[PDB]
Amino acid sequence: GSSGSSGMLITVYCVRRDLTEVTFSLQVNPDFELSNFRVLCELESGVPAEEAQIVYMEQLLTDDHCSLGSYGLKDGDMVVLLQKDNVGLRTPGRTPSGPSSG
Repeated sequence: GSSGSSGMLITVYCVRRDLTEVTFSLQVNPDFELSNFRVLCELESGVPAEEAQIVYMEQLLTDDHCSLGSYGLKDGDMVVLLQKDNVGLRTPGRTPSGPSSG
């Protein structure tokens, strides 16, 4: 089919992952939103973009709106993936309203 033309290698390094730690590479563009890079790492590693972190330059990237090229990502760069906890596994919380009548 087709491949593309321009792109940059982005190495990801998972840590926590609930005891797993995985290391894989990805091929994206410099004009690719961070969120996009997450969905990818979320497709490879599996970590949820929501609970998917991206560390670069020693500083944690806290912007999904920002892009890769913007931050300063080039072909042959490496990043660390940190998995958070937001599965909220504490009883099935879900109930409608109803003050009157009890």
